[PDB]
Amino acid sequence: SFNQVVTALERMMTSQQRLLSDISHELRTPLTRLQLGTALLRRRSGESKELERIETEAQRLDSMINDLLVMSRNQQKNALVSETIKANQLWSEVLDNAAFEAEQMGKSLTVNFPPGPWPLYGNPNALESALENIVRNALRYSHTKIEVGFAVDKDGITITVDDDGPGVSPEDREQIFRPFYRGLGLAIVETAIQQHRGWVKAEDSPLGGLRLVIWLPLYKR
Amino acid sequence: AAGASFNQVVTALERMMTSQQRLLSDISHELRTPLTRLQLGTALLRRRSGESKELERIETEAQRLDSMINDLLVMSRNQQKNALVSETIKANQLWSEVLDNAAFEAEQMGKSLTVNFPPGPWPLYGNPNALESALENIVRNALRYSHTKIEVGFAVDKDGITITVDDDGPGVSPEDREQIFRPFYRTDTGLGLAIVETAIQQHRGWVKAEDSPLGGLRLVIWLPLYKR
Ligand SMILES: Nc1ncnc2c1ncn2[C@@H]1O[C@H](COP(=O)(O)OP(=O)(O)O)[C@@H](O)[C@H]1O
Repeated sequence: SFNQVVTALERMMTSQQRLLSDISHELRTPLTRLQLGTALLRRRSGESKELERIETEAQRLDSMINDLLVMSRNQQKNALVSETIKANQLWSEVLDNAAFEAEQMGKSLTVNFPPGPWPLYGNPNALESALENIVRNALRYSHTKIEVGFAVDKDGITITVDDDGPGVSPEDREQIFRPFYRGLGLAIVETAIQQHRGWVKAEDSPLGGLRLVIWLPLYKR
Repeated sequence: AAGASFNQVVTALERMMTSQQRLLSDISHELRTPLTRLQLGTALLRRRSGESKELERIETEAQRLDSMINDLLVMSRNQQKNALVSETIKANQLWSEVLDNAAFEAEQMGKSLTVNFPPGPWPLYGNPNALESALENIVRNALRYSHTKIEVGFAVDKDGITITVDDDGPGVSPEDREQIFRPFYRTDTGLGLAIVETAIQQHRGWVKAEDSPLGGLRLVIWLPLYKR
């Protein structure tokens, strides 16, 4: 029955993925026809700003569908692949690359309260890229400075990212999380952190901009 | 700790599923952004250059996609809530309520549902919510398209249960029989048989559409029995 349960859980998941790859094939059915259509028009007639725009909007859609497949598969990679990991070990490189990128922009990143050997359970690549996006995003709004701080209590780690940028109005605070924001978006992070039983909140930064608060629970055996 | 390690994995996959629920509804919301840009692009090209077989085709493929995005946005809301648990279950317990609500809905429409061959205490292993909503959609369908009557029949052998749903409605042409199972497919949301086909194939069973002796469409669900 251990095998029976394993085989059952595999089929729950493979069927979810089948349904998704079948929706994407059905969305691509007219999309490929559209792309074949522009291709024939491009050869028959000339190239134009309009035809260029139609062709790039077609790619933009196919890319989104392609992200939907991958990001779905990755959420499975994330639930099945997980381990006990220390706060300082996990995000040290993240903060080091980020410190260098600020130095290049002429800006200054400061880790006032550094992470310690604090137990976390979960996908390391997921949590690595979670803070990485918040930190890349804080390098955008910020005029000159960014500040990262780590806190720990009996319940969990609290990561706080602050910028001296323009920030966000009280109304827009709750509505700062949706994808394809033009890192990628900020809803990837919300999903990623809620996947690890944590939460994310946006606030007024004492620096003048926006304060991003990531909370994750500590790992207890 | 033998089952404590299972709960933890189940809870993880539960959170994994609800995160894939969100991701889908968010992609679908974002898909109308480039589509409108594409439609304003063809519109300007129609104005600049002339009208052509190509431009006509691109414009109709854009509509076809828009429709799908709408269907995807509706079947983003009302997601398949609280699934993922497989268990041993008896056929009669499983679909009793399904057939009872369905018998009442027919009575309201002035139509008549008949369970000629009822389900028995037959062993099944799998997600109950998945199998309940599988037949539920097939009967939802058969209630809508039928003119006056619907017939449900259960059969069992050493290999498995065979559920047959028949309606006196218009039915489907020989060509569209397999096509009605595809996502967004409609003969004229189209995600009904898409979901049923997945739910059955998941339980290593099968679904087929045929000519009904009642005059409409015959839907055949075959599931295997659970052996201890
Ligand atoms: N009982 C039926 N009789 C005739 N046509 C049917 C029947 N059931 C389904 N169809 C056709 O197959 C299509 C696909 O079915 P389905 O996936 O369940 O979509 P929907 O959610 O609109 O019912 C329907 O839109 C309809 O054209």
